[PDB]
Amino acid sequence: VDLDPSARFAEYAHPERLVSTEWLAAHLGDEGLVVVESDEDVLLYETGHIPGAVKVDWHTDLNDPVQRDYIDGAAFAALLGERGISRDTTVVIYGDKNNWWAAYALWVFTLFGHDDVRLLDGGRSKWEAEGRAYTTDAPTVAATSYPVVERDDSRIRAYRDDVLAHFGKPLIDVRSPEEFSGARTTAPAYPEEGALRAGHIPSAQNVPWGKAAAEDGTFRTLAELDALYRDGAGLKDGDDVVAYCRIGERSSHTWFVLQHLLGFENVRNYDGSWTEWGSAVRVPIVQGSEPGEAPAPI
Amino acid sequence: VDLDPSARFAEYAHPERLVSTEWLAAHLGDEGLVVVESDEDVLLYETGHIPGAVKVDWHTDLNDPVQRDYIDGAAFAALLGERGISRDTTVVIYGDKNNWWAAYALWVFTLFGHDDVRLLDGGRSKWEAEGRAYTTDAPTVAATSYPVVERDDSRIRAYRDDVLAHFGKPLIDVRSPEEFSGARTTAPAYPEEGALRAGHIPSAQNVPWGKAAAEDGTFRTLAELDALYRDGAGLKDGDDVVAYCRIGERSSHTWFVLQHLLGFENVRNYDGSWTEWGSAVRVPIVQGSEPGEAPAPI
Repeated sequence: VDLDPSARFAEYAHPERLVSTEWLAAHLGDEGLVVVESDEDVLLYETGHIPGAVKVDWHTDLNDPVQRDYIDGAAFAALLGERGISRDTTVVIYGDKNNWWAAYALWVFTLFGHDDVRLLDGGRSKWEAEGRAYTTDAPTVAATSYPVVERDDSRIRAYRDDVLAHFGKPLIDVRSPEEFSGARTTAPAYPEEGALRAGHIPSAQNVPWGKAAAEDGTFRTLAELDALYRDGAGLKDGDDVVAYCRIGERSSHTWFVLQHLLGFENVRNYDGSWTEWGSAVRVPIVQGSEPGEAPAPI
Repeated sequence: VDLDPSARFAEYAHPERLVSTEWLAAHLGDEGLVVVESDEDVLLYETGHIPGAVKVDWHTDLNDPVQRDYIDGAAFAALLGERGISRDTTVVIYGDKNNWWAAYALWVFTLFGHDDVRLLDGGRSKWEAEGRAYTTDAPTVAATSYPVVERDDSRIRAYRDDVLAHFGKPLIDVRSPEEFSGARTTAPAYPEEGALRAGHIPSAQNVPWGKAAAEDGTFRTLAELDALYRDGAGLKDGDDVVAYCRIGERSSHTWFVLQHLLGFENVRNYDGSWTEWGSAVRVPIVQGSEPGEAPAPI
């Protein structure tokens, strides 16, 4: 299944990671293509979704049911086969909130080493605004076989003890400035994603995740994104960059911007994020909207 | 300042760690004695407190104001000097909820290597029930000098990574059975001490902390405590025992039972507790009222 030649994506480091609404519309039904809805609000799928599209539910499908971790490769294989996805399938993911969760799903696929995963620029917003068709029909899929591969946390995921040893290397905190400063422990809309303590990781640069998206829901031009991350947050070629929100689901979008649109080679998602960090014992915290000086590597 | 010869304390491993209401009443005003109120409800002090008694407020006095850790030895020295406590002072601590917080304060003193700290058996309850006098007078204290010593976390405190390496060695979870089982993430009365996930550390034995206390607020007889911890939770001589609640403040009472009343030589408080554990990434959790099989040391 082919690539989108849109001049807009061509400036980006990995244009192959993006498809337009017009490309996907032209490609609906193609053999080798499966469309996945990945929404923060999992109930949107049933309101209307892109024809042939399947749903991944972050509450039930992507997380261990009891323990705080992503599923293993057996459960991932059963998830993807049930949805007619094979190892070689081109997967295009779109969803609500400007592909916030679409990016998170893309990130989980990458842990499992699925190569051809792509975001539908503008997600549900831009499909809806261009008046393209939804269906409420439960799509009908022939089950396939998907290989059982071991999950790879090496390249794109950061644990707590990795972030403690990271000081002197750049940190992006993608949370509202009020959470950044420690004025709130969490966003108003998410009381259940609070922590004991308030502030940010010392030396973290506040880049709320929404700034990487235009009003239409598409990713900003490379130049605008260069302004934000290179000039604004002080990232340069070779930097080992860790991004964090409250939960890893919410820091996946920025991960995707840094790794696939700006082409930073070493980009890790700290999924523990503030829900872990603000409840952990004897981990560095500062308050105020100043990044802060980093302490000694722990 | 002398020891309480009460026959009741004499069976305990460290009788010197306990004083009765009748002993303290006989000893009020003695040079070398300072009484400390340590309450979960810090406002009780102002309702009426033991004459000459000072207050330690766990919200403001014992914790770093921003970061999740206990104060350092400079702030501890200033706390104790301000209250007329010198290195050689006998400190007797009492408070509400059957000395729940009194034990927590005793635990913080021990981190700072203060030797003669003692609990008033029965705390505020038993002082009140025997109709002994309170005052609402802000007591008046000559400031003393207290040495600056480095805080010792080696002997009585456990961090997360210590508990991950602890499997195959005994764990006491002192939380309500409903939190133990994962039916609730927290106790009804403490919504702000929840976690993302619910259950207990696999192989942990549920011994709610209240069972070590009689209805009067005194510690149970050694035999009753032997029933609970030795027979019930399967502790034997030489065991490295870690106890945990939601926060370390609440697991200090049990620590004090295991270390000073039963005389277990190696007893650590995991202060991170469930607020840390139930929000940490990729740490073992089980549900149900069965302890569970331990996994491999992490």
